[PDB]
Amino acid sequence: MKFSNITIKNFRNFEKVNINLDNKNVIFGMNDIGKTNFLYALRFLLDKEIRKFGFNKSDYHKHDTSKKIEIILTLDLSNYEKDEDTKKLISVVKGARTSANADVFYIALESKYDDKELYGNIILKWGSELDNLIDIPGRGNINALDNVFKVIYINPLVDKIVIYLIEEPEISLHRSMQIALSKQLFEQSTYKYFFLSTHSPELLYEMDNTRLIRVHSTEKVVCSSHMYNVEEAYGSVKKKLNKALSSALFAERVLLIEGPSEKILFEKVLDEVEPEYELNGGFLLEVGGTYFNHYVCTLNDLGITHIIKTDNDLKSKKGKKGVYELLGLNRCLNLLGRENLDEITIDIPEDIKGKKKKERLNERKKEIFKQYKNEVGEFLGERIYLSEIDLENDLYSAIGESMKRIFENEDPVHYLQKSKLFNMVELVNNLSTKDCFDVFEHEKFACLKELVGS
Amino acid sequence: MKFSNITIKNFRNFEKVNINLDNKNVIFGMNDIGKTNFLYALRFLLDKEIRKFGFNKSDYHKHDTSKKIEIILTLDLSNYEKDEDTKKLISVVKGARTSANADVFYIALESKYDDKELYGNIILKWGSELDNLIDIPGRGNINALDNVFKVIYINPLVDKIVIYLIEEPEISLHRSMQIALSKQLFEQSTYKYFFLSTHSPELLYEMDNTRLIRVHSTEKVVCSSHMYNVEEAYGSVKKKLNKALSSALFAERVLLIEGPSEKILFEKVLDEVEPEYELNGGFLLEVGGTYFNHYVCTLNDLGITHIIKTDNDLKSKKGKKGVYELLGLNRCLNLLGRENLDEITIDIPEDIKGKKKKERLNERKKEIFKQYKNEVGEFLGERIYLSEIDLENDLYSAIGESMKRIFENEDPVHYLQKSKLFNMVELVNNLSTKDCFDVFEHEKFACLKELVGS
Amino acid sequence: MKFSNITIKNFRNFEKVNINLDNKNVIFGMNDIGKTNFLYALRFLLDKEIRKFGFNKSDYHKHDTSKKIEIILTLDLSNYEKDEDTKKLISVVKGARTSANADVFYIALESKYDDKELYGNIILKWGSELDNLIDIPGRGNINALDNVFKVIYINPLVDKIVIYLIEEPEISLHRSMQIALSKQLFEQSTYKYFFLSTHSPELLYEMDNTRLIRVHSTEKVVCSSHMYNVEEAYGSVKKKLNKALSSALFAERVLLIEGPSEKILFEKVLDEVEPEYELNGGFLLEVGGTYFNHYVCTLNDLGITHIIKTDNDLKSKKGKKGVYELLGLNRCLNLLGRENLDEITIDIPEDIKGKKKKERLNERKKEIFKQYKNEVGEFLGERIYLSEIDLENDLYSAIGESMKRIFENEDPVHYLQKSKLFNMVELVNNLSTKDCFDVFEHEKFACLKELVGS
Amino acid sequence: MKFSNITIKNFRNFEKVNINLDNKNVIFGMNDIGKTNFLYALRFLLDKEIRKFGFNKSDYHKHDTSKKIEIILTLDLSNYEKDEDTKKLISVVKGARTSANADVFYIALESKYDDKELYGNIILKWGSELDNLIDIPGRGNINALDNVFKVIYINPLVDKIVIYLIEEPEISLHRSMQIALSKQLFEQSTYKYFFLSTHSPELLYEMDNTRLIRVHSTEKVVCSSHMYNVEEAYGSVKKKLNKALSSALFAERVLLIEGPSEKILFEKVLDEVEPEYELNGGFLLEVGGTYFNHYVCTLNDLGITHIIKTDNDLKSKKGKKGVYELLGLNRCLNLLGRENLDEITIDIPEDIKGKKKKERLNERKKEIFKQYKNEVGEFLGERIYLSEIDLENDLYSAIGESMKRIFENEDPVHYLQKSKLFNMVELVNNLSTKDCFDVFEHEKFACLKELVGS
Repeated sequence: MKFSNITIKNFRNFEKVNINLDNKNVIFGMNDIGKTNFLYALRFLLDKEIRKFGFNKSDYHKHDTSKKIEIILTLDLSNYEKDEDTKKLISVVKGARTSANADVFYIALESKYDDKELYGNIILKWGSELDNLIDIPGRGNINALDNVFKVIYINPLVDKIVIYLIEEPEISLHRSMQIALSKQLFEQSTYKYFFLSTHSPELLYEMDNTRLIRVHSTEKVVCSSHMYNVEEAYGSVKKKLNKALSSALFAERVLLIEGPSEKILFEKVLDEVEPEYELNGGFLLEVGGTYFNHYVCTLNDLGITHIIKTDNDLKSKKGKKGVYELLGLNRCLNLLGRENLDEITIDIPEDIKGKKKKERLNERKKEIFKQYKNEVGEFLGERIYLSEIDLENDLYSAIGESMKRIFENEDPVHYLQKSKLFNMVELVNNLSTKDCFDVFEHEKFACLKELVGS
Repeated sequence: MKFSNITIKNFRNFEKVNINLDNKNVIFGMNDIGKTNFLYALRFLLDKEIRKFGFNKSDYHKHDTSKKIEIILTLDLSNYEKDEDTKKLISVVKGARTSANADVFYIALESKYDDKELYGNIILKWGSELDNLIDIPGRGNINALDNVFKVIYINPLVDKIVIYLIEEPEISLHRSMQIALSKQLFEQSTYKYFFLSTHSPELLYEMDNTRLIRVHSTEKVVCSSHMYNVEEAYGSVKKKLNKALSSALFAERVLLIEGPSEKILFEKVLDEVEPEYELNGGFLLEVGGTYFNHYVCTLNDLGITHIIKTDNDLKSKKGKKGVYELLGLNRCLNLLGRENLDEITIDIPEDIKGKKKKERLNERKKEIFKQYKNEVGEFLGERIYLSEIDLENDLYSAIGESMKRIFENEDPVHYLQKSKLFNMVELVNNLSTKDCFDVFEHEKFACLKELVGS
Repeated sequence: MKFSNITIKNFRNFEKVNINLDNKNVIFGMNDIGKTNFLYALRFLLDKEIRKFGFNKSDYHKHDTSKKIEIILTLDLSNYEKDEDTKKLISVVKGARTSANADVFYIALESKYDDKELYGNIILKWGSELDNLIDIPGRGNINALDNVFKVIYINPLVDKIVIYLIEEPEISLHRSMQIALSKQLFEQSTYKYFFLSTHSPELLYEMDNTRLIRVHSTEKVVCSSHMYNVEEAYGSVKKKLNKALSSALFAERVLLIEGPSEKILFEKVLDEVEPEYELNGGFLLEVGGTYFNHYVCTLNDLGITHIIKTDNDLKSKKGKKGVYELLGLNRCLNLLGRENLDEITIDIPEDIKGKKKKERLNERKKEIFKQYKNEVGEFLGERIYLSEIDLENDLYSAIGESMKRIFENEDPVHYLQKSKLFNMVELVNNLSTKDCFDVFEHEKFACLKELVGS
Repeated sequence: MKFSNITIKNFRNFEKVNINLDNKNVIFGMNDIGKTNFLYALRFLLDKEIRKFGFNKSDYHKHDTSKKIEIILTLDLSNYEKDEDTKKLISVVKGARTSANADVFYIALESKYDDKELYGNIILKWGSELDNLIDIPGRGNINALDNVFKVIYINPLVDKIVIYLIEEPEISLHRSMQIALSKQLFEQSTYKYFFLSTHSPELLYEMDNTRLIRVHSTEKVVCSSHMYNVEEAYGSVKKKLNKALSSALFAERVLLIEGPSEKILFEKVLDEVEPEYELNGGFLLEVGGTYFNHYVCTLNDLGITHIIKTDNDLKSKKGKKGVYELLGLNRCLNLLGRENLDEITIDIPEDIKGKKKKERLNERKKEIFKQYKNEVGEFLGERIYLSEIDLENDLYSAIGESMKRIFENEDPVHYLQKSKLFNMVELVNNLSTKDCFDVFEHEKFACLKELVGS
């Protein structure tokens, strides 16, 4: 009914590897040698045209031909009654099922080297316990395992359960057709069990209810796995979420921002300081009007460094007047595992408006920041950075001398707020190298120093 | 010194094709046969390891084995004294240069079929005029053309000028390394002459001073070419321009927007109306705070349908108070080839502020719109759409009944203005199929009827 | 210890074939396809690098994919205590040996088709009886049969018993190398079990103690076998016998003569009548001073037509004077399975000599011939022809009119008798087409009419 | 009209090789590398599909890439008016014929290395003199030479003049079909120009009017050639002449005998002395009733050692009585280039007959031998051996002690004469090793010590 785990011992570059699985699996990384071995590992266990030729000297670990090779596959058998496929793996097998309440099933493969003839044999056994495993009946060249499974292999560079193995279906396909392939794989019910390997981010636009395996750049002994499943909510904005995350899954360091105003400034600063930041990992990700939980959990389970920078903000509850909600603190606290805060009510006379209103709100926000220093201390530990009022004010504290030479006028922080995009473009046009060097080193913009590396 | 043109007559699927070129050339599209044929055609003229083997029956047009196969290459010879490479193509050639003031040079290739032996000979001829072409001297198996050029071929599926040919350098490369390859090709001087074929948009992140050739989906007889050159005024925003345009170059129809507020709404509307829009062409492009000339010229020269929807706007000139400029109207006139309009000065008493100020500005904008009916009528012809105030007011005229059931409050158009992102997310969460179909059919949103198709 | 028989049922072009064998076997004939299939038949039974791949549609009979394929090999197990290899085939097997006093052993191979998967399975079984055959134990990919035998394949165009299979070892070898190879195979003890296929007669110059298999030109249903073993009496003339018979084994019709005088005449007559007699089978073989048993038995066991023509002769027993022995008559009788006749004593006065003695001997020979008409008539039935005196007399009775025009003189038969080679050369020089046609039709030379054809 | 010679310089293993030729040529020997190179040498000069690819480092001599490669072919042009092929080679070429009375034509090929590009160019040049050679006109990829000749290559291991090149047509052919191929090659007029390479003696069963080329076992610098053309006076013994020389052409040491009586003795003697006499060359050849000139000239031109042993003999002239001729002495004098001797007349009374007649003739032969000692002295220099009476008498002088222990009786030399074959086969049976060692060393049998080697 469902795959559960796979254990590989002493096979090529695998020393002792334990990987969790599910019905739909997607593997990626920067190894390109372990990815092509993870599929031969599965083919030597469930395929016939490749098991006839036994192991050779190279197929072991680093040419130490005195150790065993074990491969074990674990399957969960719970729907004893309503499952259509559980009957087939309970009718062909009739003696390894000691009890009618086993709920687990195993398949194993062992190999021991024969020095005299330069040949390594393959022996297959299954059972329902780790201690009592019995051999597969079968006469001639056909085992009893081949009567249950059928394996199909797809590679463009050249009444049974069907298992698909696709390798790199993007060699000579246009960008449009990759989306069609993704839709077919992840939506229609033609495919149920498969494993997939890819280097392009256009195959993962409709990913849902699957498992993701990431391979680190180091020795193959490390592989990480996570279960991806979107919620019932966040269902009206699924396309944007997947389009944002599909490219960040291929990185090593990712920074989360709010809007396109910060993208221009950060791109200019990085270009002036060091231009080769996207070659050595690195990425900039836009979140928008959504909480950070979905990105953070997915990135943390796969060992991806994550950096978050945000600003304090206030919203007015609909209907009621004079009552405000703390959104910036709530979004940062919801990630550490805590509860929302009570609303704060503030009073402003009707006559006061404009900059007088803005300064009152800024003073209130500064007081709120003053009250919760201990929380900010714990926020900064887990790569969460919070500003006092906004980004523009922190910018004014680093390049303020050069701010009053382009806009002239007065109070340039107020001048930017009128139009965020055009005036930021004007500001970035008229900036020297010294200004970017000064921005890159100030404390309030420390987050960038963690994107480039230690 | 510089390539200028290439003419192909009766070679495979080419009937009569005339393509402009330059030193750096990039070819792309959806017709995969035509690109391979183009690069083979370029090899029967400058490489000896492929010209030994003459033409066969298939190498002609649709097996009409009675027509000539002619290929002519055109080169411009202007730097008669300063170029270090013109001397080489004036030293080896000594008779075709009738006058020391030619400024143009040709290379030609002709072939006629020999029925008796089933073979097609290849005859080579250069000259400096189209009427007087002489034969190339050479004894044995080596021509005089091979003493000037050397051709190098790269394909991962396997004292002289050097010409590089690259075919699909992304078959098994990670995402990071494609950027490094793009940098090396487009910045360093190791490569000076090359032709490239690609399907991935990450190779075109540093493109500058090149020619782009697009191949349509129809018969190969159609191919379009354009010269890409970024100005010195749009510097420091180059890295974002290229990342925006590199994906749009692979489409057949593109819509231009302003910010991320419109992306969410349009994605939801399209998802409810018809979910397969990015497969049959289709793309959404973000512009930001920049004029539309750079995108529009590039997209028009290559035969890509372009759609523009923008809103009216005003700005306050720095320093002077009470004077405003017409940015939205101006940005739609530079594209038609006209001059900027004169500033408009308006007066508002100091006491009046807030919503009363906003209604005064809206009345002024409506009055401005009331005087330029002919301009808007001419704008709409070239696929440019203008709204009276902004997108939200246009939205209120179609789904107004459902606006006052989520936010409640009053005058929800003002409510959205407080926070563009969060409130639009809340709006899109609470919407039904009927609401989206009502947006898709209204007149004031006619733009979406051209991105879907005809 | 010794192979005994092999039975093939429904394999390619074999319908029901039963072939006797021995330790050393040599296969030849005109049908190359059958000689190639006869070795795959053994490889599918004793080799594992070819048995992994099961049967296909073609490997059956004429695409009737509903019949069994049975292959049985029979081995004789008698040297229970003296043989050093009977132990290895009595220790590995421990349950199929029902009694310790059994002589024969069997190895069988069966296959039944599986229509659903398009694959035929191979099942192996031995036993010491034809009614009770058990399955061979083995786990994984290794049977118990592979622990006893090892098969080696040799083809220039590319503690266990060893079986060699040699195919066409004369592709690019010189003549002396062929003779050396023949010596190595048939003399030294390095090779003990092998099967050999050949098209050249130089490998068979010292064949001794072997089994010869001949393949007819018709359907494979016919194959003939004979055990070749030379006697100890014919040990001083072994080389000449083998060199004479090694070329005749590749024919379909063979004629036996006495010496080189009977070769020139027959070659001239055949050349004048029809010059294509060696393409369509045919051969002339010289015997000399031996008996005909050795050639006749070997040729008759392999289905080769044999023709014998001889002349009556008398020779004197050493020591005793006046006593003569019947040689030709006894040599013809020894082939039908009878006993030698008694000596005949004749008296001649000392004075009588010269031609008178010759005419007396001729009269005596004529009387001896007249005594045995029934014996001559029984000789003629089994392709044995006997002349009254000699070939010269029959040639005279055929062409005397032309014989008395070259030698002139008188009694030309005597003139031939003085010197045989030179006078026969002179005679054959001066002959016409009419004379040769006259020789070919006379009754006394009927033997030639049987060599050419029916 | 006729090929005449070929000169190869500095090509592979050829240093300076000069070979004569004709229309039909057959090449053989032991050096299997030179035989292939001799046929690639004729394809770089006349074949288009192999000359496109230039020389490499290996195609030179022992990797010394600073010397020229020249190939010249010589063709005789005499039938200026009657030949239907001389017109073609005088019409296509129209400027190299300085005079209409040249009678000789040349074709040449030169090549000089180009170190920079690692390539060797091929330049072609014909002419009717060795001093004035002009270049061959032609534009593109087709020369003027390709309009006259066409080349065909045959190898089973895979209005123009046609040249065939056959390589080893005996790989998988039956013995009967080789004769069929020989008849077509050497009789019918379909083939006129060809070269042939072979290892089997059955292809040369009808050779007439050809050239034979033999390659020695040493370095390729040695190659011998001869013209084979049978006379019209040997036309009735042709089918037998070529069935004995064909096998001898593959040897290095050949001995000539008269009949099978000597074969029986010599085979046993050699078997007892040393059995591996046929691996290291060596062969016995029967001549019969013909002169030795035809064999001796053919074997001498090809550098084959020849040994001749003959016995004295007398014959009676037809018609006349009492007059005798000296056949044996004349057959040895004819080969040294002399004239036949006069007849000798001897008288014998009618009464004397039988053994007395034989002893009178033996005394006469002994006197004749005594007369001509000087001639025998010169005969023995050129490997011609003569005996006084016969082989039997010389045998009696070496093993006489053992002669009178098998036949007993008396005068065993007379006893053998009555029936040579049946008594020699009995003598050979009853002979010990010491008896055979005593024939191999005696002076009268010095011929056997030169066959085995020095």
